[PDB]
Amino acid sequence: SNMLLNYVPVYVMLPLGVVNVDNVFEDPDGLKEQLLQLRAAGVDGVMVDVRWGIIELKGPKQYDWRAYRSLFQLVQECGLTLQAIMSFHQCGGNVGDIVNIPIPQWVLDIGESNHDIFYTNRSGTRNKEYLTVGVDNEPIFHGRTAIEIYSDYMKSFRENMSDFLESGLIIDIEVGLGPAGELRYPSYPQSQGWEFPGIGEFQCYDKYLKADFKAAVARAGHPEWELPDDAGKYNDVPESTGFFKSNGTYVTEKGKFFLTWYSNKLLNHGDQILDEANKAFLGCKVKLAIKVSGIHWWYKVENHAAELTAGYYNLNDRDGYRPIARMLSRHHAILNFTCLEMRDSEQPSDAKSGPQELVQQVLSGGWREDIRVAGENALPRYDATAYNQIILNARPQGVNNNGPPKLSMFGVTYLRLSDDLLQKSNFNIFKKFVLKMHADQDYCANPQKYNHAITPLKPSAPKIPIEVLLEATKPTLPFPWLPETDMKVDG
Repeated sequence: SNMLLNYVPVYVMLPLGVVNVDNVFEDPDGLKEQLLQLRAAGVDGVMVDVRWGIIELKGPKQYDWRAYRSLFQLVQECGLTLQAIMSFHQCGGNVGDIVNIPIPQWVLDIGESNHDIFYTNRSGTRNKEYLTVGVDNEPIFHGRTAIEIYSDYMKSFRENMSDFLESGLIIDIEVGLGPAGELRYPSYPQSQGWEFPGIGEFQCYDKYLKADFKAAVARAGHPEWELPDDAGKYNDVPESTGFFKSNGTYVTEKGKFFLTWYSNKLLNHGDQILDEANKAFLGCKVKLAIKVSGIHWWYKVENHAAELTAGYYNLNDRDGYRPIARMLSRHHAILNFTCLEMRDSEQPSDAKSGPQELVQQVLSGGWREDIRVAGENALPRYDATAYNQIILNARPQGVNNNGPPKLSMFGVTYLRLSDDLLQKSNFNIFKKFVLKMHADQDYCANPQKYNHAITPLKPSAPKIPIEVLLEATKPTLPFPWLPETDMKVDG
């Protein structure tokens, strides 16, 4: 019985490029300084993207883990733990982007001969940042399927990093399941002209997905059903489209079928890849996790358009997140969310943005399914208002004086370590943030003290059929949220 049980761990994301495109750890001295400053603040750990485009660049199964081993070594020396992301997606590539790392060139070479390995929009544009879920089990990559690539990659990682895993440095494995490493479709690509708060576009037009859907509708008794042709374009508003307008196609039988099939692909995609993750890190003292995208625009209108095109079939009469949480259950994985710092009043009224409500829904759905939920801030913020909102979401019902809190997130990762953050005035408030997150307790080196002891990863539990998974779509009332935290940074 002690306040320490209200302790929520805080991690800081490392900047991009720590390890460059040439697989070189370019600035150990500069990073060490920064890591030590993070120690002065009592930060628990850091998060780093382990880029597939950097590691398996040479060719199939030709991995080079040295640079990352050096990075891990430095982190361990500075006394911090680490969350490793298996990033099977592109980095940068947009005008102005400094850190640009596409997926392996040998995979792109295959893409030149088979354009359908990339997510595709209705106009036929190919998004080269990730491999379409449609080729998860297609053995077209020099004999391997997309999932086998991800599987061998994670297996190589565990073996070559066996020492860091056994010494307790690497404490979390976040499996990237799509663009930006999120489990979703690239519905709002900056490269194709999208601009907030556009509804975005469906990305199921590649030959593979377009064939599965057609077989699906045929089995449903409607062979003639086609992929959406009235959903408009990236920057449209819901009401201007035949698909999302009131009494539009989205509440139609065919529309509902399509949306169900569309969102279903994401559930199977994540479930199958997580199967490989459990096998790869079996026995290791590490937790598994995935990242869910926070599509807060249009959440306040009945059609939830942005979410739908992203692949989250979430409406006011259909929960599109609780099923994801349920799917994570058998893998004992953490649902890592975002938008933890946003307040509705900060978004433009024309965006119908409901980040606060989205967070409350996702988190409640996770706790309802009895899985752990973690999260990050969506955008760089250095003010007390952002921190207090994060702290609120961390322990939505406040702290329990002599016992664990009624509700609490498993941990939060702060967006990007940067010169701005380390700036004295900004770092001063950030430090108050860590203190409150830690419930006024000093940094605690042994997670066991606040009930975060990590045990050997167990095999994933029996597969759960899609019907049982979809039972979670039943709407539920969210847990009650406090209007403001009881533990705010005095600022």
